[PDB]
Amino acid sequence: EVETFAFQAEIAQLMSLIINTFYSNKEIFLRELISNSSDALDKIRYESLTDPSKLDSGKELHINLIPNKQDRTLTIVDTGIGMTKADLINNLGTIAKSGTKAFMEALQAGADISMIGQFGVGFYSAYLVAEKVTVITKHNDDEQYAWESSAGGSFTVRTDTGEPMGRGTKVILHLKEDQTEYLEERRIKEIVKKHSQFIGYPITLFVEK
Ligand SMILES: Brc1cnc(-n2cccn2)nc1
Repeated sequence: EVETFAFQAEIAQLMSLIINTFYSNKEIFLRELISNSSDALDKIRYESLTDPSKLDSGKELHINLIPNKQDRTLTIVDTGIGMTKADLINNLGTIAKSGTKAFMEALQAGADISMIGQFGVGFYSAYLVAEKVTVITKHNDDEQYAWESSAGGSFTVRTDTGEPMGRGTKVILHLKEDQTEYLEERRIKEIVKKHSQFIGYPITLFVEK
């Protein structure tokens, strides 16, 4: 069963802006997504200090980077707190509404896209390089869900039936045909050693057969 939703008007506008604006420094998407995953890991770690049973769904706190040249996908896997169905449908869009509006005022005030994470909406920078984004997430207090959107004002949420994750978030970037450089090993190594050397968790780059 798949439910389709509409993006709240403001982030429907931000996403079209990101997709349609000619902007060459597209590599900052990896910094933001890794930065988001690091925030997700910080959250589950802080909760475990007052409740070690929260790590029963997995103790390893790390981030994995998985390119796939055949499928033309770059997957980012963290073992952070994960996300609930209310997070994917309402809660985050409500916290982001002010950041989206503020980010768009700043874009006219001279600021460029690279500062998107400063407004707490850096996840949508994925659409700089991805035509479709699929998110598999698992929170301690919810089932496993699958989130997907190809921009255009709508997204879908369904109960995932594939391989269980235990706990964490998996962001699958179905890359644009001209953005395949982000599937190359030395390119990903450069972005991580230029944008995210000071992340407090291991960042493993899965290299291909
Ligand atoms: Br899936 C998914 C959906 N929305 C978001 N955000 C909204 C504002 C900031 N992040 N993150 C992940």
